[PDB]
Amino acid sequence: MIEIKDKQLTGLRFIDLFAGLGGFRLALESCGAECVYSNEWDKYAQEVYEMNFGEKPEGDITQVNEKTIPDHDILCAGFPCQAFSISGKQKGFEDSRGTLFFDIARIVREKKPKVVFMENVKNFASHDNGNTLEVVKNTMNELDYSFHAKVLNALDYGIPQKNERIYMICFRNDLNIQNFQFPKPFELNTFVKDLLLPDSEVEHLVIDRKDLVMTNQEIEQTTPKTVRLGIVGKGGQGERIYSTRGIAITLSAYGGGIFAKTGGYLVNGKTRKLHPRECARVMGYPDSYKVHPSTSQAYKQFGNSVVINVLQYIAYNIGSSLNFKPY
DNA sequence: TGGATGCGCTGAC
DNA sequence: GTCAGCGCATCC
Ligand SMILES: Nc1ncnc2c1ncn2[C@@H]1O[C@H](CSCC[C@H](N)C(=O)O)[C@@H](O)[C@H]1O
Repeated sequence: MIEIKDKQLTGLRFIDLFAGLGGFRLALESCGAECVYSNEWDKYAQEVYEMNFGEKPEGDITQVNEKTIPDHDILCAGFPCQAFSISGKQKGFEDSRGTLFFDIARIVREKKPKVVFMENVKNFASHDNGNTLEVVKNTMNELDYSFHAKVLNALDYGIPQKNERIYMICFRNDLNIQNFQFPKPFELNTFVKDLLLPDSEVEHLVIDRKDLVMTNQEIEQTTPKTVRLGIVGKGGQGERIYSTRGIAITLSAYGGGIFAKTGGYLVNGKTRKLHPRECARVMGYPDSYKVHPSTSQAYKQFGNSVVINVLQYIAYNIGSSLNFKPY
């Protein structure tokens, strides 16, 4: 994550829904905002969240009386994506995990914050012939909010990640916000190789599969894209090896394959998956952030997470717009 | 809502 | 045809 000198969100309160690791919290706090509520029902996510912020998030949002939620200015919510991801079955709202957005609407309808900042996977934008995004848009409009949605690729904002997500920023209409803009892309100067840990700390992640098939030659020049170098097994998810001279493939929460949830990389002649600390780094997390003691849970958590830097630029722009109040 | 890995199918070229 | 995906069902 980057340092923010002009703290555009100073004096603003926000809630961290579907908190997870608290990526939205790191991003908004870096801009000066104060978190006044967090909700996360996963046992392990609650532990790491508490480990880093000192508080246990409240559980299952579907059972929380929205009236009990503290007053806040900005509602943050990177809601469940298994039901909308290109990698899943796409049952969308038909999925028991795909109706959480309506819980968000319920809370918005009651607390009416100034801003609603949501995040979901790229496919959410086109799922069900665009009907899914349209439903969210109309719901927010009904609630008297403007709706700004755009897919941003993390590689355009200083993080070597193919992470592509749809970001939705909603402003309560009475605020008459007309200058909100998504961050403009800038040149990537950091690549996977730059965030890797020393070899001595990741020897245990090195795997030598005799069914490894190098398909492409290693590149010597860094490039802002994923560069596949080979595969193991049939080359399915978690069975693809990439160049550290390129960018990291999207992390996943329930991913499989021998290089589960991170993908495989060619590092000094060896092939290995990423270390939880490396996952944290490719997601924009500071080294000061404490990962969960279970590597399996840590991989899952970062796989579900957001790229901090991207949320930082968005948060900064949200604040920039809320502060432009000329006479 | 354990940890691990082989897998298969969709979306966007 | 190419390839990537906050995933899935199953095994212990
Ligand atoms: N009904 C529910 N109540 C509370 N949390 C829920 C929930 N259903 C799913 N979640 C949590 O929603 C999260 C969605 S992933 C969001 C991760 C978050 N942005 C962070 O930066 O990491 C998951 O951690 C999941 O455990």
